[PDB]
Amino acid sequence: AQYEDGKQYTTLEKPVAGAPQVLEFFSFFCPHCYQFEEVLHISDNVKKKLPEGVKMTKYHVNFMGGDLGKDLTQAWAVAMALGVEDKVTVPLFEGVQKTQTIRSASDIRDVFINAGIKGEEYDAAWNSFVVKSLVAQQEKAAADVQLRGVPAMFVNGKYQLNPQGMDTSNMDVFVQQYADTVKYLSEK
Repeated sequence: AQYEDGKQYTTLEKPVAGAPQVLEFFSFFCPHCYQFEEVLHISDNVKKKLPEGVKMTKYHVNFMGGDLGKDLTQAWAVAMALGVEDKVTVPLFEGVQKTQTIRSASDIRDVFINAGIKGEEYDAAWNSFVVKSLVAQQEKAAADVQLRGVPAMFVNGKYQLNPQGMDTSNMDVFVQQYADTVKYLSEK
């Protein structure tokens, strides 16, 4: 066929029940994740092609960057709780990978302050049980699918995107193939 298990996607031999429809995993330490977000704009182009009624979820992972990696998962939980993903994603990637000015939890915090979230509000969120369970969710979703690498995308808790099986000569064409595959899997 045109879409083949083992070529643009793989099937999970152990499917995850009740999983989010479209589930993306990343790390602010992850070089391809930086590309996916800032250069390719994957999450965005996927969204623009998903059918109506399909929600998109994106989670941070702990297994890169040791202690700071975990802080970043907690900070991403804060971002999700406050609804400010679209304001901190770029400065966090650049702070970790471009300028390398993020070296501690306090530097992560500075990014939110500079994006205009109030200190009082950030610290309250950071320390909240709602953020605690949002961290738990991120961890559980990664745990449910054996996650050892990022970027990664899962559809319907049963299919996993396989970008290695796609032409990268042209970045625009790569992205559309990626997005179209997600749509196909979505409709499966």
